[PDB]
Amino acid sequence: AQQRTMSENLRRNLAALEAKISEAKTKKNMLQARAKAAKANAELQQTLGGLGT
Amino acid sequence: AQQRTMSENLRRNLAALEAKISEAKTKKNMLQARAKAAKANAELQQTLGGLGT
Repeated sequence: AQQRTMSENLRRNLAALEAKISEAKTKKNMLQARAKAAKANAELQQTLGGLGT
Repeated sequence: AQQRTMSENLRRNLAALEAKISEAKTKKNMLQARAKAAKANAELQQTLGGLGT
């Protein structure tokens, strides 16, 4: 019975791990694009502002 | 939806950048001619004035 219990616990932990995996999969595709959009906005602001030369 | 939003933002920033590009294009052609007209006026004044020799 306790063997079955440990098996159930490990199954649930596996499910949680896979859920976090899916989270990271969903975050990766768009965070990089947003990072690049931020750099483009920074370039635009640098070209617009008169800060420095 | 947020992906679309970022796309719209980047499009508008592109438009702004191109507008500033057109501004510089319009300024360049005539600022140099005015710079040379100023030098010619300076030469005329130097030949006219009795400052120095």
